[PDB]
Amino acid sequence: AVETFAFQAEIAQLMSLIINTFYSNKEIFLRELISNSSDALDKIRYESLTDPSKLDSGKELHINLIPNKQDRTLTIVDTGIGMTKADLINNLGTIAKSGTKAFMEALQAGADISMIGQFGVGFYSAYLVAEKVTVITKHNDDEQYAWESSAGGSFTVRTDTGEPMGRGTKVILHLKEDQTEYLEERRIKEIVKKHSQFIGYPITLFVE
Repeated sequence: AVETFAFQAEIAQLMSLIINTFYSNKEIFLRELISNSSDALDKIRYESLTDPSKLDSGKELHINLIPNKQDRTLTIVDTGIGMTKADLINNLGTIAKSGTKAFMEALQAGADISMIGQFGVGFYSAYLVAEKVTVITKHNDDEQYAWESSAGGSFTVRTDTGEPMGRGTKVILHLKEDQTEYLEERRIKEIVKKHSQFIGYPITLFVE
């Protein structure tokens, strides 16, 4: 059973701007997704300080980076708080309508696409390098779900019957043909060292 939904007009506008604007500094997508993982890990840690049973679904707090050259995918995994079905449908837990309005006004005044995170819509920078994005998630108060979109004005939501994850979020990037540099070990290492040096959780880069 697969459900199909339309994006709000303002969010479809944000996605078109990211895909069509000429902008060479594409590497910032990785910094934005790692920042979202760190924020989700802080939320489950705070809840555990007053209720230890919040960690019954897994005690380890970390971030894993998994490249696969055969499938042409880059996966970002975390053991954070996760998202409910309602959170996924409501723009992946963001205030995306007001965020998009502020971002567009800043660009007209002199700002650039690298400043996207200051407007709380950093997730959508994934479309600088990916043709399709799949999001697998599990929250302590709901079941495991899968969100998916290739842009074009719509997204899908279904119950996930695949491998259970315990608690957290998994972002799967199906890369564009001319963006395979983001699967090379030396390139990933360089980006993590430059932009993510003050993240307070272990970041493990897997080998092929």
